Amino acid sequence: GIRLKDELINIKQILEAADIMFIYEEEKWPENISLLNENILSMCLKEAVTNVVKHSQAKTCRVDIQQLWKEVVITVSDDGTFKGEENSFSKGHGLLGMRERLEFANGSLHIDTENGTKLTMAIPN
Ligand SMILES: Nc1ncnc2c1ncn2[C@@H]1O[C@H](COP(=O)(O)OP(=O)(O)OP(=O)(O)O)[C@@H](O)[C@H]1O
Ligand SMILES: [Mg+2]
Repeated sequence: GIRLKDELINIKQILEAADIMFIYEEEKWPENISLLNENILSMCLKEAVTNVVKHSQAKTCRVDIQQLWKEVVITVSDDGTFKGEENSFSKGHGLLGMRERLEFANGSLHIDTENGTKLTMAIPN
């Protein structure tokens, strides 16, 4: 029930309070996304950033939110170190939670944990 523009403000506050530099510049903002898919993305954006704050030990977090072809794509990257096991998608927790909720919406969640942690989340639009 959170607009994505409002969630952006929440994550700026959370990252600043955690002494993590937030890097965001508006580019290709979605011109129309369903209120459902927008709200799913707000929830996933919040969780991606909760994870940065709780686990990463990052000094920087970069967020991109772009309409690309038939998807809205959100990427959240940080320059800390990934703390999870080889398979970090477990029942009852946010990575698998976000992936399952996105996939139900015919979207996707990918993760790269080489240079810190980067989450790419996409949903139809
Ligand atoms: N940005 C990150 N940086 C470092 N480690 C991370 C990051 N995101 C996730 N992890 C690791 O992946 C694990 C699983 O993440 P997940 O969000 O599924 O669970 P959680 O945050 O521990 O619990 P919950 O999401 O239920 O509050 C984390 O416990 C942590 O070890
Ligand atoms: Mg989590």
